[PDB]
Amino acid sequence: FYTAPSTESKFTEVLSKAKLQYPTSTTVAFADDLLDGYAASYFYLTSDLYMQFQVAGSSQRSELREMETSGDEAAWDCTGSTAHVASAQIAIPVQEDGIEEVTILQVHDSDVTPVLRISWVSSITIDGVTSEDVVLATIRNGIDDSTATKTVLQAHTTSRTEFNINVQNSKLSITVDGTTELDEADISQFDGSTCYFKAGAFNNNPTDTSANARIKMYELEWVDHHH
Ligand SMILES: O=C(O)[C@H]1O[C@@H](O[C@H]2[C@H](O)[C@H](O)[C@H](O[C@H]3[C@H](O)[C@H](O)[C@H](O[C@H]4[C@H](O)[C@H](O)[C@H](O[C@H]5[C@H](O)[C@H](O)[C@H](O[C@H]6[C@H](O)[C@H](O)[C@H](O)O[C@@H]6C(=O)O)O[C@@H]5C(=O)O)O[C@@H]4C(=O)O)O[C@@H]3C(=O)O)O[C@@H]2C(=O)O)[C@@H](O)[C@@H](O)[C@@H]1O
Repeated sequence: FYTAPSTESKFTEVLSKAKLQYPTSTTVAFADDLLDGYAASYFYLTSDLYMQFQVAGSSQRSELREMETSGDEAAWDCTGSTAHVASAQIAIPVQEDGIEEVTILQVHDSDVTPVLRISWVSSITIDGVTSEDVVLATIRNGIDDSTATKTVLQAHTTSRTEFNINVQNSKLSITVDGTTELDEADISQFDGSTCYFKAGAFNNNPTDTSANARIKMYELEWVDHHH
Protein backbone atom coordinates (compact mmCIF):
# COMPACT_ATOMS: atom_id res chain seq x y z
CA PHE A 1 0.00 0.00 0.00
CA TYR A 2 3.07 2.26 -0.37
CA THR A 3 3.44 4.91 -3.07
CA ALA A 4 6.58 4.72 -5.20
CA PRO A 5 9.11 7.56 -5.31
CA SER A 6 9.18 6.97 -9.06
CA THR A 7 5.74 8.58 -9.29
CA GLU A 8 7.46 11.97 -8.81
CA SER A 9 9.38 13.18 -11.87
CA LYS A 10 11.82 15.05 -9.62
CA PHE A 11 13.27 11.63 -8.72
CA THR A 12 13.28 10.00 -12.17
CA GLU A 13 16.85 11.00 -13.02
CA VAL A 14 18.51 9.99 -9.75
CA LEU A 15 16.55 6.72 -9.63
CA SER A 16 17.79 6.04 -13.18
CA LYS A 17 21.28 6.62 -11.79
CA ALA A 18 20.90 4.45 -8.68
CA LYS A 19 20.32 1.09 -7.14
CA LEU A 20 18.72 0.56 -3.73
CA GLN A 21 20.56 -1.49 -1.10
CA TYR A 22 18.59 -2.91 1.84
CA PRO A 23 19.09 -3.96 4.64
CA THR A 24 22.75 -4.64 3.98
CA SER A 25 25.01 -4.03 0.96
CA THR A 26 22.84 -6.35 -1.20
CA THR A 27 20.89 -4.74 -4.03
CA VAL A 28 17.13 -5.10 -3.59
CA ALA A 29 16.11 -2.82 -6.49
CA PHE A 30 18.03 -1.80 -9.60
CA ALA A 31 17.33 1.36 -11.60
CA ASP A 32 14.74 -0.33 -13.79
CA ASP A 33 12.97 -1.79 -10.73
CA LEU A 34 13.00 1.63 -9.06
CA LEU A 35 11.54 3.32 -12.14
CA ASP A 36 8.83 0.62 -12.35
CA GLY A 37 7.36 1.74 -9.03
CA TYR A 38 9.45 -0.05 -6.41
CA ALA A 39 8.07 0.78 -2.96
CA ALA A 40 8.31 -0.79 0.49
CA SER A 41 8.21 0.18 4.14
CA TYR A 42 11.91 0.97 3.97
CA PHE A 43 11.56 3.08 0.77
CA TYR A 44 8.41 5.01 -0.14
CA LEU A 45 6.94 8.40 -1.06
CA THR A 46 5.18 10.31 1.70
CA SER A 47 1.95 12.17 1.13
CA ASP A 48 3.86 15.50 1.02
CA LEU A 49 6.28 14.09 -1.57
CA TYR A 50 9.38 13.10 0.40
CA MET A 51 11.40 10.03 -0.52
CA GLN A 52 11.64 8.32 2.90
CA PHE A 53 14.26 5.76 3.96
CA GLN A 54 13.70 3.68 7.10
CA VAL A 55 15.70 0.82 8.64
CA ALA A 56 16.39 -0.88 11.97
CA GLY A 57 19.41 -2.79 13.22
CA SER A 58 23.13 -2.16 13.77
CA SER A 59 24.89 -1.03 10.57
CA GLN A 60 21.80 -1.76 8.48
CA ARG A 61 20.84 0.53 5.63
CA SER A 62 18.25 1.67 3.16
CA GLU A 63 20.42 3.57 0.74
CA LEU A 64 20.68 4.56 -2.90
CA ARG A 65 24.04 3.82 -4.50
CA GLU A 66 25.19 5.95 -7.45
CA MET A 67 25.09 4.19 -10.84
CA GLU A 68 25.64 5.12 -14.46
CA THR A 69 22.70 5.03 -16.87
CA SER A 70 24.65 2.30 -18.70
CA GLY A 71 24.17 0.07 -15.64
CA ASP A 72 27.87 0.32 -14.77
CA GLU A 73 28.48 1.10 -11.13
CA ALA A 74 29.70 4.64 -10.69
CA ALA A 75 33.47 4.57 -10.22
CA TRP A 76 34.86 8.04 -10.88
CA ASP A 77 38.45 9.01 -10.04
CA CYS A 78 38.13 10.18 -6.42
CA THR A 79 40.64 13.02 -7.00
CA GLY A 80 40.23 13.59 -10.75
CA SER A 81 39.71 16.90 -12.53
CA THR A 82 36.00 16.27 -13.27
CA ALA A 83 33.76 17.77 -10.61
CA HIS A 84 31.32 15.41 -8.93
CA VAL A 85 28.37 17.00 -7.13
CA ALA A 86 25.63 15.53 -4.95
CA SER A 87 22.76 17.79 -3.87
CA ALA A 88 19.90 16.88 -1.57
CA GLN A 89 17.11 18.56 0.36
CA ILE A 90 16.87 16.47 3.52
CA ALA A 91 14.45 16.61 6.46
CA ILE A 92 15.91 14.75 9.44
CA PRO A 93 13.05 13.95 11.85
CA VAL A 94 13.67 13.52 15.54
CA GLN A 95 15.05 10.01 15.68
CA GLU A 96 13.48 7.17 17.66
CA ASP A 97 14.95 6.35 21.05
CA GLY A 98 17.97 4.10 20.73
CA ILE A 99 19.05 5.68 17.43
CA GLU A 100 22.45 7.30 18.01
CA GLU A 101 23.78 8.15 14.52
CA VAL A 102 22.38 7.99 11.00
CA THR A 103 24.50 8.47 7.89
CA ILE A 104 22.47 10.33 5.27
CA LEU A 105 25.01 11.01 2.46
CA GLN A 106 28.31 9.42 1.54
CA VAL A 107 31.25 9.55 -0.80
CA HIS A 108 32.52 5.97 -0.75
CA ASP A 109 35.50 4.38 -2.50
CA SER A 110 35.09 1.27 -4.60
CA ASP A 111 36.32 -1.04 -1.87
CA VAL A 112 35.64 -0.79 1.87
CA THR A 113 36.37 2.81 2.86
CA PRO A 114 33.95 5.76 3.12
CA VAL A 115 35.71 8.94 2.02
CA LEU A 116 32.99 11.12 3.57
CA ARG A 117 29.97 10.45 5.74
CA ILE A 118 27.45 13.14 6.56
CA SER A 119 25.52 11.92 9.56
CA TRP A 120 23.18 12.97 12.33
CA VAL A 121 24.68 12.23 15.77
CA SER A 122 23.09 12.31 19.22
CA SER A 123 26.50 13.39 20.53
CA ILE A 124 30.08 13.84 19.38
CA THR A 125 33.24 15.05 21.11
CA ILE A 126 35.87 16.75 18.93
CA ASP A 127 39.14 18.17 20.31
CA GLY A 128 37.57 18.37 23.76
CA VAL A 129 34.27 20.00 22.63
CA THR A 130 31.02 18.07 22.99
CA SER A 131 28.18 18.84 20.59
CA GLU A 132 24.77 17.26 20.90
CA ASP A 133 22.06 16.75 18.31
CA VAL A 134 24.14 17.92 15.34
CA VAL A 135 24.93 17.00 11.75
CA LEU A 136 28.52 15.91 11.24
CA ALA A 137 31.03 15.43 8.43
CA THR A 138 33.47 12.55 8.88
CA ILE A 139 36.44 12.25 6.47
CA ARG A 140 38.58 9.15 6.84
CA ASN A 141 42.28 9.91 7.08
CA GLY A 142 43.19 7.00 4.81
CA ILE A 143 42.41 3.48 3.76
CA ASP A 144 44.88 2.09 6.31
CA ASP A 145 44.05 4.61 9.05
CA SER A 146 40.77 3.95 10.85
CA THR A 147 40.81 7.49 12.26
CA ALA A 148 38.91 10.37 10.73
CA THR A 149 38.64 14.14 10.72
CA LYS A 150 35.27 15.24 12.09
CA THR A 151 33.56 18.61 11.51
CA VAL A 152 30.21 19.77 12.91
CA LEU A 153 28.20 21.17 9.98
CA GLN A 154 24.84 22.16 11.50
CA ALA A 155 22.68 22.02 14.59
CA HIS A 156 19.95 19.45 13.93
CA THR A 157 16.63 20.89 12.79
CA THR A 158 13.61 19.06 11.47
CA SER A 159 13.31 21.64 8.71
CA ARG A 160 14.19 20.70 5.14
CA THR A 161 17.88 21.51 4.67
CA GLU A 162 19.95 21.75 1.46
CA PHE A 163 23.22 19.74 1.50
CA ASN A 164 25.76 20.00 -1.35
CA ILE A 165 28.90 17.85 -1.66
CA ASN A 166 31.38 19.07 -4.29
CA VAL A 167 34.37 16.82 -5.09
CA GLN A 168 37.02 18.05 -7.53
CA ASN A 169 40.76 17.58 -7.78
CA SER A 170 41.94 16.34 -4.38
CA LYS A 171 39.47 18.61 -2.51
CA LEU A 172 35.98 18.16 -1.04
CA SER A 173 33.60 20.97 0.01
CA ILE A 174 30.21 20.82 1.81
CA THR A 175 27.62 23.59 1.77
CA VAL A 176 24.60 23.61 4.07
CA ASP A 177 21.70 25.90 3.15
CA GLY A 178 24.08 27.78 0.87
CA THR A 179 26.83 28.26 3.47
CA THR A 180 30.20 26.54 3.15
CA GLU A 181 30.69 24.42 6.28
CA LEU A 182 33.65 22.39 5.01
CA ASP A 183 35.88 24.38 2.65
CA GLU A 184 38.11 22.32 0.34
CA ALA A 185 39.07 19.53 2.70
CA ASP A 186 41.96 17.44 1.41
CA ILE A 187 41.17 13.91 0.18
CA SER A 188 44.48 13.20 -1.57
CA GLN A 189 44.67 10.06 0.59
CA PHE A 190 42.24 8.64 -1.99
CA ASP A 191 44.51 9.35 -4.98
CA GLY A 192 44.26 6.17 -7.02
CA SER A 193 40.85 5.14 -5.63
CA THR A 194 37.54 5.36 -7.42
CA CYS A 195 34.44 6.73 -5.78
CA TYR A 196 30.63 7.02 -5.84
CA PHE A 197 27.90 8.77 -3.88
CA LYS A 198 25.35 7.22 -1.56
CA ALA A 199 22.23 8.68 0.06
CA GLY A 200 19.58 7.39 2.39
CA ALA A 201 19.53 6.04 5.95
CA PHE A 202 22.52 4.05 7.27
CA ASN A 203 22.14 3.20 10.95
CA ASN A 204 25.37 3.43 12.95
CA ASN A 205 25.83 1.99 16.46
CA PRO A 206 22.24 2.04 17.75
CA THR A 207 21.64 1.22 21.39
CA ASP A 208 18.21 -0.28 20.50
CA THR A 209 18.68 -2.69 17.57
CA SER A 210 14.91 -2.73 16.95
CA ALA A 211 14.46 1.07 16.69
CA ASN A 212 13.89 2.53 13.22
CA ALA A 213 16.18 5.19 11.80
CA ARG A 214 14.28 7.40 9.38
CA ILE A 215 15.38 10.05 6.84
CA LYS A 216 13.39 12.07 4.26
CA MET A 217 14.64 13.61 1.01
CA TYR A 218 12.59 16.17 -0.89
CA GLU A 219 15.18 16.43 -3.71
CA LEU A 220 18.22 14.36 -4.62
CA GLU A 221 20.62 14.37 -7.54
CA TRP A 222 24.17 13.53 -8.42
CA VAL A 223 25.87 14.93 -11.51
CA ASP A 224 29.21 15.50 -13.23
CA HIS A 225 30.62 18.77 -14.54
CA HIS A 226 33.44 18.41 -17.02
CA HIS A 227 36.37 20.81 -16.64
O1 LIG B 1 36.17 10.69 16.46
C1 LIG B 1 35.66 9.98 17.37
O2 LIG B 1 34.80 10.46 18.17
C2 LIG B 1 36.09 8.56 17.51
O3 LIG B 1 36.10 7.93 16.18
C3 LIG B 1 36.55 6.49 16.24
O4 LIG B 1 36.76 5.92 14.93
C4 LIG B 1 35.53 5.93 14.18
C5 LIG B 1 35.73 6.67 12.87
O5 LIG B 1 36.11 8.06 13.14
C6 LIG B 1 34.51 6.67 12.03
O6 LIG B 1 33.49 7.46 12.70
C7 LIG B 1 34.02 5.23 11.76
O7 LIG B 1 32.76 5.21 11.04
C8 LIG B 1 32.45 3.93 10.51
C9 LIG B 1 30.94 3.86 10.42
O8 LIG B 1 30.40 3.81 11.76
C10 LIG B 1 30.42 2.72 9.62
O9 LIG B 1 30.69 1.51 10.35
C11 LIG B 1 31.07 2.64 8.25
O10 LIG B 1 30.63 1.46 7.57
C12 LIG B 1 31.16 1.32 6.23
C13 LIG B 1 32.00 0.07 6.14
O11 LIG B 1 33.28 0.36 6.77
C14 LIG B 1 32.25 -0.45 4.76
O12 LIG B 1 33.08 0.47 4.06
C15 LIG B 1 30.98 -0.60 3.94
O13 LIG B 1 31.28 -0.82 2.55
C16 LIG B 1 30.10 -1.15 1.80
C17 LIG B 1 29.76 -0.13 0.73
O14 LIG B 1 29.01 1.00 1.28
C18 LIG B 1 28.94 -0.66 -0.40
O15 LIG B 1 27.58 -0.90 0.03
C19 LIG B 1 29.56 -1.94 -0.94
O16 LIG B 1 28.65 -2.49 -1.85
C20 LIG B 1 29.30 -3.24 -2.87
C21 LIG B 1 29.30 -4.71 -2.56
O17 LIG B 1 30.20 -5.40 -3.46
C22 LIG B 1 27.95 -5.35 -2.68
O18 LIG B 1 28.07 -6.79 -2.67
C23 LIG B 1 27.21 -4.89 -3.95
O19 LIG B 1 26.68 -5.91 -4.68
O20 LIG B 1 28.07 -4.03 -4.84
C24 LIG B 1 28.35 -2.87 -3.99
C25 LIG B 1 28.74 -1.63 -4.73
O21 LIG B 1 29.92 -1.17 -4.71
O22 LIG B 1 27.78 -1.05 -5.30
O23 LIG B 1 29.70 -2.97 0.12
C26 LIG B 1 30.52 -2.51 1.25
C27 LIG B 1 30.44 -3.54 2.35
O24 LIG B 1 31.45 -4.27 2.55
O25 LIG B 1 29.40 -3.66 3.06
O26 LIG B 1 30.24 0.68 3.96
C28 LIG B 1 29.97 1.28 5.27
C29 LIG B 1 29.51 2.64 4.81
O27 LIG B 1 28.50 2.65 4.04
O28 LIG B 1 30.11 3.71 5.13
O29 LIG B 1 32.55 2.59 8.46
C30 LIG B 1 33.02 3.82 9.10
C31 LIG B 1 34.52 3.83 9.09
O30 LIG B 1 35.15 4.89 8.80
O31 LIG B 1 35.12 2.76 9.33
O32 LIG B 1 33.91 4.43 13.03
C32 LIG B 1 35.09 4.49 13.92
C33 LIG B 1 34.75 3.78 15.21
O33 LIG B 1 33.55 3.78 15.67
O34 LIG B 1 35.65 3.17 15.85
C34 LIG B 1 37.84 6.31 17.04
O35 LIG B 1 38.93 6.75 16.20
C35 LIG B 1 37.85 7.04 18.35
O36 LIG B 1 39.16 6.92 18.95
C36 LIG B 1 37.47 8.48 18.18
O37 LIG B 1 37.43 9.17 19.44
